[PDB]
Amino acid sequence: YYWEIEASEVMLSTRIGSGSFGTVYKGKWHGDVAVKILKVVDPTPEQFQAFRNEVAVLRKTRHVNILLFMGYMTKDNLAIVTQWCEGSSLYKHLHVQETKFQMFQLIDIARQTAQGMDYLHAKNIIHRDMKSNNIFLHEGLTVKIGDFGLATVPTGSVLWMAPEVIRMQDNNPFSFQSDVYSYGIVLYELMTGELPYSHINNRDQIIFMVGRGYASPDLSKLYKNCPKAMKRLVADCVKKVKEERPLFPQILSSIELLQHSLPK
Amino acid sequence: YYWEIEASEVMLSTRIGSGSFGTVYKGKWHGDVAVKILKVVDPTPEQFQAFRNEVAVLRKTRHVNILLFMGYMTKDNLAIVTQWCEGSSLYKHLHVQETKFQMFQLIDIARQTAQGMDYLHAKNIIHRDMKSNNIFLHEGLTVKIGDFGLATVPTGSVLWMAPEVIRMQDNNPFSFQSDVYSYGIVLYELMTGELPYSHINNRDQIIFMVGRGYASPDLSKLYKNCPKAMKRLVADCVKKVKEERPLFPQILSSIELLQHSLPK
Ligand SMILES: O/N=C1\CCc2cc(-c3cn(C4CCNCC4)nc3-c3ccncc3)ccc21
Ligand SMILES: O/N=C1\CCc2cc(-c3cn(C4CCNCC4)nc3-c3ccncc3)ccc21
Repeated sequence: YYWEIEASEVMLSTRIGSGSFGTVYKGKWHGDVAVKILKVVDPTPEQFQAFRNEVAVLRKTRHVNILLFMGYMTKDNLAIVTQWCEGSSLYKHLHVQETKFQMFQLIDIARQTAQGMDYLHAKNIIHRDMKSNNIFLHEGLTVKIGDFGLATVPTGSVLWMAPEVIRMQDNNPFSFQSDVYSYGIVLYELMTGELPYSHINNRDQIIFMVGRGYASPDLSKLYKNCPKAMKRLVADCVKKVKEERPLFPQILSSIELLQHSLPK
Repeated sequence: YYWEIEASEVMLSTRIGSGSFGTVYKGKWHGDVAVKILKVVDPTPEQFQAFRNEVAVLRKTRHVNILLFMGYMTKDNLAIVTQWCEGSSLYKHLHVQETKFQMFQLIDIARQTAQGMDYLHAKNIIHRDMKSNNIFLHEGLTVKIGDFGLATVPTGSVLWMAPEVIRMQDNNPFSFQSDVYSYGIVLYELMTGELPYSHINNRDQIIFMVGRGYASPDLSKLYKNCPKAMKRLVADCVKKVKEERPLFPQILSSIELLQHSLPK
C-alpha cells in the first residue's frame, strides 16, 4: 500500500512558490501533478519527521474537498505529490488579482471550505496553519485544502491566528476551535474582499494586539449583499473566547440551510 | 486508516440504477457521495470475496481520473462510498441524452479516459469490465473511471469485449490489451455518437461474429471533424489480434501529441 512513487518517474517543471518546509512545482506524473520538494541537500532529523508527518496525515485524506495526495518520494530529495489544479490560490483570486466573485457561489466557496473542514475534524485531523493561501481553487469550481505541513490528531502568517494561540500557552494551544477561528477569517475575507486589519501596517504590533484582546476584526465593513445569518456566523466563529465558538458539525449545517434562502 | 465508515454515518437517497454487484445511490457523508450497497439481507461467501477484492483494488487508486474511493461499510448491508459527480455517465450523455460535444473537447474527454486508464495499467490494475456506462463525467469536465467490481490484480455487457475474451480460451483472456480494446470502442463511441453495429438487432449474433473475427466495427462512420491520426489510433486499438494492440503509455502520449495540432 506504499504511496511512494518508484524512483524518478516524476518530472518537475518551474517553481510556483514556497510554503511549509518546501517548494512547489507543476511537474508531471501520469498527468499533471502539484509537487512539494525539499530543495535541501541533506535531511535534518527534525525535517525527516516533518516530512514523514505530513505523509501519514495525507494518507488519511480521501476526500473531494481535500487536496488529493497522490504519492511521495524520499529518493531524489524528499517530495510530496498531489493533484494539479487549474486556477490559483484563493488568496491570489481575492487580494493579488481582485476577482469579483458573485455572492451565489461566493458562499458556495465557504460551503466547500466547511465541507472539507468538517471531514478533517471528524477524522481527528487538525490543520493548524490554515490561511486562505491554502484554499487552492479547482477551475474556480471546486475547493480543495492543501499543504498539511502543520497538522496532527521560524516565520509565520499572523492574521489567521486565534488570539489564544498567538499568546502561546501550554504546549497545546492548537485545538479544534483554533482552526475554526482561522476559518472565520476566511469567511470574513470572502465577505470583505480583503485581509483583516488592513489599514494599519505593523505586523509586530498585531501579534500583541489581537493576542491580548484589542484588535478585533472590523465586521462593519463587508459587501452589502451579505446574509443576515452570515454576519452572525462570521461573528460566532471569530469569537475571542475559545469554547464559545461553534464546531464544524454545525457550521456547514447552519450554512447549507442559509444557502436555500438567498437565491431570492 | 481503515476506510471503514462507522455504521449509520452514511445516508442514502433515491436510486441511481444498478450494476457491478449492487445498487447505486446518491447519499450523504460529510457531503454528497455515490454509494454502492448490497441490498441483500444475507451476504454470500462468493460475494464476500467479491466485495473485499473490489475494496482492495480501490485502496490503491488515488487519482484525479479514478472515481475517488472514500470508504466502505460492512455493518448494515455491504457498502462502498465514493465521490459524487453532478452530471451523468457518458453512456447517457451520448446515447440517451445525445449531447453535442464539440471536437475541441471531445478528444479532451478521450485524453482523460486514457490519462486514467494508463495509471491503472501502470499500477498493476486490470479493469476487466470497461464500458462507456462506467465512464462517469464530472459535469462537463474531469473524466473519472467507474467501479472495479470485476477489475482484478450473470449479466454481460457485450460490445466492449475483445474477440479473444468473447471466445473464452484459457481462463485467462482478460489482459492489458483487453482493456485497451474496449477503450477503442469508447473512442469509436466518441467519434460516431452511435453504438457499435447499431444497425443490426441480434445480440447473440454479434457475440459470435465479433468472437470469430467476422464482424469488424465500422470505422467509416466517424464525423468529418475527426483527425486522420485519430482514425489510425482507433484502428490500432480495435485490432482483432491480441499482441498487435498498442499499450496505454503509448496511447496517451500519442493523443497528447495530436491534441495540440487541432486548435486551428
Ligand atoms: O505538499 N505541499 C504541496 C502539495 C501541492 C502544493 C501546491 C502548492 C501551490 C502553491 N501555489 C502558488 C500559487 C501562486 N502564488 C504562490 C503559491 N499554487 C499551488 C497549487 C497547489 C495545487 N494545485 C494548484 C496550485 C504549494 C504546496 C503544495
Ligand atoms: O463502486 N462502484 C460504484 C460506486 C458508485 C457507483 C455509481 C455508479 C453509477 C451508475 N449510474 C447509472 C446512472 C443512470 N444510467 C446508467 C448508469 N450512475 C452512477 C453514478 C456515478 C457517479 N456518481 C453518481 C452516480 C456505478 C458504479 C458505482
